[PDB]
Amino acid sequence: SNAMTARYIAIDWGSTNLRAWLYQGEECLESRQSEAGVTRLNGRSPAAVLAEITQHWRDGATPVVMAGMVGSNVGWKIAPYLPLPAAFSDIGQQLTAVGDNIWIIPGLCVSRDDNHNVMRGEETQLLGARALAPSSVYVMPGTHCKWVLADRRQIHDFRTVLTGELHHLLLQLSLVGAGLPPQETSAAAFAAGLQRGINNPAVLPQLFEVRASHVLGALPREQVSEFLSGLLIGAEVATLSDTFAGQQAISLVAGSSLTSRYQQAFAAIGREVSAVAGDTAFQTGIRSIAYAVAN
Amino acid sequence: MTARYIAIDWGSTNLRAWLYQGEECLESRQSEAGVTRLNGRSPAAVLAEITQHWRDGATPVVMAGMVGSNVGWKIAPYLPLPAAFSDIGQQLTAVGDNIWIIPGLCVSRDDNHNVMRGEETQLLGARALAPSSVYVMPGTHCKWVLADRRQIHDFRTVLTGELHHLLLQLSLVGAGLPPQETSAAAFAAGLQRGINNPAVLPQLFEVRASHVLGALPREQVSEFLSGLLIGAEVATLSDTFAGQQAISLVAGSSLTSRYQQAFAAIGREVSAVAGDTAFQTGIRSIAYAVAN
Repeated sequence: SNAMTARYIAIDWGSTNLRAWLYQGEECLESRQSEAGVTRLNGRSPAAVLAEITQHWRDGATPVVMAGMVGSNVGWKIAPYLPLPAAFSDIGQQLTAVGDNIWIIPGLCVSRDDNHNVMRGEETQLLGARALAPSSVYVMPGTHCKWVLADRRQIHDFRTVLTGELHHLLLQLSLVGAGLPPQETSAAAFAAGLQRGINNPAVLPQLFEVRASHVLGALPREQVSEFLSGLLIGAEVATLSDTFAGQQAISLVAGSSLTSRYQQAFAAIGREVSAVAGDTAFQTGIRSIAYAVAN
Repeated sequence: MTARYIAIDWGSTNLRAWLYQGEECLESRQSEAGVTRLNGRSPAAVLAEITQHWRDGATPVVMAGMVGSNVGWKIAPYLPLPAAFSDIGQQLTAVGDNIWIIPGLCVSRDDNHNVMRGEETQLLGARALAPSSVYVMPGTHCKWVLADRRQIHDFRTVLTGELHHLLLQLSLVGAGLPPQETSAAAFAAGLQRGINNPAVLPQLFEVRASHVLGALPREQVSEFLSGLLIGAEVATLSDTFAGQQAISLVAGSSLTSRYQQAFAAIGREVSAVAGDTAFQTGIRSIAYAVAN
């Protein structure tokens, strides 16, 4: 029978935001959002919150497929990590059942002497990127950036870099950014940071120099955020690029602003990327799981 | 035969003062009136109160730290490097009669922008008490200094203490952890990981993954992270600040121990001097140059 005529509900349930979509095939019939992330439920059960946000959408036959922190230990029910290497096709065959045709997508893990790593949520965008922009290497930037090695059937390995988080920590909570004025866009400061980070993957001494540079007048006070961003992204790409080698274009999975920052970083070290929007990758990935459940 | 002087360490949140006659500390005092917590008092009034009954015509006050920053009493501009160790006591900033502020140091060239204010005074002490070509001064902001017998040539700063605190207590790494415990083993393991990964950025998240997956006890995260950051620091800078003489490590007793272990893991000798002893010997050498 034809899965494209099947209704399904896609959920992305984070620690602080909840997004829900009702789909029929590639048609998004309705979408809803709530501030009721899993650590912000304000005393309600996850089951009650899901029923509220899917009100008038449910009808017995319609599966609910959920990604993200809803399957963590602070979520509804633990969906245990799948250890790597794992087939792309394992994800959709290993869903955690929470009752009544409601399913949680598990994250992925790696556990060996030289690599301990987890992801939860990004596997769903990965599945989408595998359909939309296949590669041996996927880079998925954000607060935490995932770099993933895969072939056409299996996900082999990944690493995580705290780029967005560290930018936040350094600019807004640390002495590096203390006392700065409102921050402005600067293509030149970003480009200069990028060059500095690319040449200093062993980046630790460079962090304080961002502050000293603005104190001594070599970096305008309004351009610190942009310089810091370039430094961290540059150091990230120089650290991992030769370890995530590939003839094929890295497939870069992110929103449009951050895509173009990483494209610029990759161009400064001579690497080609194919870009796929994070939201498109998410929905294509979720859909692949919903079609398995409705098969 | 020996100099009478008053030594001040005046930080953002704390003030300490000592009356000395040569090496004899006659009296010490402390106050919560850091230069950002004056509570509407003038710095001059805070200093008058803390030096009450100590003052005479011939007794200079020598002050280090944030008192000489742009949020302090009066700016003691940074001395650009290279500078002779002896240049520091000849370029004090006067704020009043025989009251002097010690200036920090800076470097400003294409591949190095750096500042310090406070640590130069410890450095002057360490130059007398454990001379070396390389001084490492750990803390919130670790200073690594290159110098010869006469001149301070260069320095770098690593935010080891600040980054440790932020990543443990202000970020998703240490979110959800129980109270943290001492662990020689977790520190030693972090050290090995950091020494082998100076390009440390991917390793930071793996500390959190390590505890999620049961490879690192939830209560030993602080210790592992400490080893990781210190190990990465030392592997980043050791070959750049090379030298045959023992690195002169200037720190309190906890950090001294961590850094000794970090340097021993990469085969590098260390001569330790306590940071408080270094500070006092440093301030003393300046007071003696003022008294003349």
